[PDB]
Amino acid sequence: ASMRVVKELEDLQKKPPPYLRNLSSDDANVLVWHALLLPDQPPYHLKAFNLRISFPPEYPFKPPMIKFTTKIYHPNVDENGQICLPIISSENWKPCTKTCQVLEALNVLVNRPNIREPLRMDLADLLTQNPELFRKNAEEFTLRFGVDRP
Repeated sequence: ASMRVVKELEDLQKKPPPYLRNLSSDDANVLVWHALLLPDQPPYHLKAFNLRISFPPEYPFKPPMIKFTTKIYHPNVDENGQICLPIISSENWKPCTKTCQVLEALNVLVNRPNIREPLRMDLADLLTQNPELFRKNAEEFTLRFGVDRP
């Protein structure tokens, strides 16, 4: 798995997408990566958010795991930074899927909230019922906990 992952990481580090910065593996574990996500959706565009990508031994035959380590106020990220990213679902996971697609899809998850299957139902309700109050809450939380935007 390490060999495939290093090839993937190497390609991503040389051709990074604009919304991913500082892509790097863990000191001695090439199966854990760290990166900053730079979302464009207001008010998330003000900061960046660190994520941890963990690759299983069986990769690419089992999906990677992704969580945020930076606190984020979002209906589709829980308070421990877990997400339900459809593309890496054990159900949807296909061994042809590359991590560049997975990160692109994560970028989508953050930029386009899905109020239909949220991890934080009260935030989804708020986002729908009073989007301005949601934006105020999210902005405050973003400015408080977000990582400085590269």
